[PDB]
Amino acid sequence: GIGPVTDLTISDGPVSPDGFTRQAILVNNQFPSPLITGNKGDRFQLNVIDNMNNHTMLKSTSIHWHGFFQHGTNWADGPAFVNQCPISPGHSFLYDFQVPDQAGTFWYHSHLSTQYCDGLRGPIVVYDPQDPHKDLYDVDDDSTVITLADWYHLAAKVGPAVPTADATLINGLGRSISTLNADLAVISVTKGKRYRFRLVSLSCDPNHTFSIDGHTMTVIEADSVNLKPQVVDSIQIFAAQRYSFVLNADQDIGNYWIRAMPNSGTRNFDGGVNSAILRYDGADPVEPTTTQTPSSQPLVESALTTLEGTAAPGSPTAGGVDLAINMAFGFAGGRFTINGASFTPPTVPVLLQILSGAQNAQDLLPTGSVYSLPANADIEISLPATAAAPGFPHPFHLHGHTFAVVRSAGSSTYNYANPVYRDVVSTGSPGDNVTIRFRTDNPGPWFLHCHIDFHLEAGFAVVMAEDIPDVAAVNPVPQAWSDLCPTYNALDPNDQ
Ligand SMILES: *[C@@H]1O[C@H](CO)[C@@H](O[C@@H]2O[C@H](CO)[C@@H](O)[C@H](O)[C@H]2NC(C)=O)[C@H](O)[C@H]1NC(C)=O
Ligand SMILES: *[C@@H]1O[C@H](CO)[C@@H](O[C@@H]2O[C@H](CO)[C@@H](O)[C@H](O)[C@H]2NC(C)=O)[C@H](O)[C@H]1NC(C)=O
Ligand SMILES: [Cu+2]
Ligand SMILES: [Cu+2]
Ligand SMILES: [Cu+2]
Ligand SMILES: [Cu+2]
Ligand SMILES: [Cu+2]
Ligand SMILES: [Cu+2]
Ligand SMILES: [Cu+2]
Ligand SMILES: [Cu+2]
Ligand SMILES: [Cu+2]
Ligand SMILES: [Cu+2]
Ligand SMILES: [Cu+2]
Ligand SMILES: [Cu+2]
Ligand SMILES: [Cu+2]
Ligand SMILES: [Cu+2]
Repeated sequence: GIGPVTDLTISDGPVSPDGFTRQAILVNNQFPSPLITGNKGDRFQLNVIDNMNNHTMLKSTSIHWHGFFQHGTNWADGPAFVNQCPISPGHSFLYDFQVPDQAGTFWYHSHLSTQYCDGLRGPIVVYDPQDPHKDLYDVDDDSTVITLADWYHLAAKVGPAVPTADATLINGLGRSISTLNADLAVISVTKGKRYRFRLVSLSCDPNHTFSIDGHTMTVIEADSVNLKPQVVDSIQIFAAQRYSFVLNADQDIGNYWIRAMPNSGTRNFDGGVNSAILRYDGADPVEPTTTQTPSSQPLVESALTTLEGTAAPGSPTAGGVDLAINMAFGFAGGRFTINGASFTPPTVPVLLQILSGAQNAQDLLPTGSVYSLPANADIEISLPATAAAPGFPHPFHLHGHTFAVVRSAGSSTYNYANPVYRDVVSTGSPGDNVTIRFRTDNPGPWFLHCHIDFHLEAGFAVVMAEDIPDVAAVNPVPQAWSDLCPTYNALDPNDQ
């Protein structure tokens, strides 16, 4: 794909991924946003050029490179009012970082308000030249990235505060109930070959239960973390998660429905909604007529494990860490709260507050939403599900880190010995107590938030201000970053 060194010019333009025309955000004149690729170890220099003129979809922008640790480049992480002020329309801003020791499937998306819902979001693959799973597949390239996305006929700031999707897009295409003739995505395979498919959820809200008629899927990666291979016949993937799965194109040459059932909006497949086409070379260019069978080996997160079976940080019992934090979810005044506070973006980005002299979490805004974390410590965070935070299951995402999911949704057990590690986790449903652990090896302020973008917008976030005293020294910032806030703050309000 493009990158690791590339311009990304952001503009507004008409699109019709489901047959319906609407204005959306393009990236290098493309919708959906294009795939960016590099290799493990690469330096990425992604020059984001903000050419948008549409105020309703936000003329300013900021982009987060989801899944990348950004060690020593916290200023490049993307979240507006946490790690930067937005880039202003008519300006450009260079994200320049490296990706030491990561490889897998990632994505990028606007991290200003609900802007990515308007279409600034695309996949990223960082290949590993020594990928330990290479021996399982023959093909892994542009054409094996499979994105899922929600799509709305009304823009993020035009529809309901928490909208319902008119379509599910698979690789940027799909049908709405009003567009049953729209083009479907087609994914081609050749009989006898093995494919590393990289399934990326670009969704702003719904999760999708993904399956392919007549085929199983061997999962080998979760959110950029190599797993032990696990055969499954369906994958519930939440907003912002990734999986690689190997598909062996070992069935009869034909067309087979690829299905992505969301948890809200239209949940059926009538007339080819929520669907795409797996077409073996030599198949007729027509719609599949395959029928779905019940999933009998769904992916189960607590059954996943890392390739090395790496233990969770800290000691194998509850609270065996340096610092344990429970995040009690709630809702009040139409905003989400975590431990009683709703995140509201501060005028001065949290990172800039720290570089300006804020010496502890008590000094940081917004008050009540910022947690201090000590350096080089084992952290445990528990995220108990509650109906008091409406719109569960909420997929929580921690910036700056991968974490061990010691307890998954739908499971009553704790696993300190060999739990899956990942960066987005469903916190599930009342009764669940999803719990995660990570080591504070990455000084900086890092967002922790529900990745349903309408819920983030409603305050469902906190900031982990990790090792505040070393932030400035570990994250020296470039001049162009220092100029972001003065430029943005000089703007007319409707350009912000
Ligand atoms: C900027 O983007 C917005 C949102 O995409 C466009 O909003 C449309 O406005 C018309 C008229 O008010 C409505 O009938 C549409 O439903 C809106 N579209 C969507 C997708 O919400 C707006 O038109 C764009 N501005 C320009 C100049 O094109
Ligand atoms: C989810 O798990 C967390 C962490 O184990 C629980 O919070 C702990 O509960 C015990 C018993 O009340 C206290 O002694 C601890 O001090 C709490 N730990 C922390 C870090 O605050 C939490 O109660 C569980 N919540 C639900 C709803 O099941
Ligand atoms: Cu204008
Ligand atoms: Cu993200
Ligand atoms: Cu992220
Ligand atoms: Cu370091
Ligand atoms: Cu400028
Ligand atoms: Cu907002
Ligand atoms: Cu067509
Ligand atoms: Cu330890
Ligand atoms: Cu310790
Ligand atoms: Cu949520
Ligand atoms: Cu880390
Ligand atoms: Cu680490
Ligand atoms: Cu985020
Ligand atoms: Cu203006």
